[PDB]
Amino acid sequence: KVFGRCELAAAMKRHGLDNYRGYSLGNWVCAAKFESNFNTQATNRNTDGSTDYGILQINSRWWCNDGRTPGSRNLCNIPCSALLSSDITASVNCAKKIVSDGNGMNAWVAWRNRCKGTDVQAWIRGCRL
Ligand SMILES: [Cl-]
Ligand SMILES: [Cl-]
Ligand code: NA
Repeated sequence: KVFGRCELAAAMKRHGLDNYRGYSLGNWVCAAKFESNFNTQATNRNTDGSTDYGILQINSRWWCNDGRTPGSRNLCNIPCSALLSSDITASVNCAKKIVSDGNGMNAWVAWRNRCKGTDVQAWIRGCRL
């Protein structure tokens, strides 16, 4: 599913991401925009053989099992395919674990390089929330 901007903001808010660990909703929308272009089905393979999955590009070395990342962990206890669903629940629940792991949203490279320090409230402007 490719979400619209305000549709994704509303879904993220319903699932408790607004101000989660102190990160306002626009941070999460901005991260999704630049990680996946709001597409739940996005995948990207990394040099180390891991793959990033879904709207928040969650990585198989640590967070989910894809059967093809040797020596990896599955700290979200899910198959990586669950992160591609039109229902964002599994991605949000896993992202809550990631953002709690010590480095905050810096775990998402696109957030660090393209959202951090910018006017992220712009990403929720005009939305009925
Ligand atoms: Cl957009
Ligand atoms: Cl933080
Ligand atoms: Na894994």
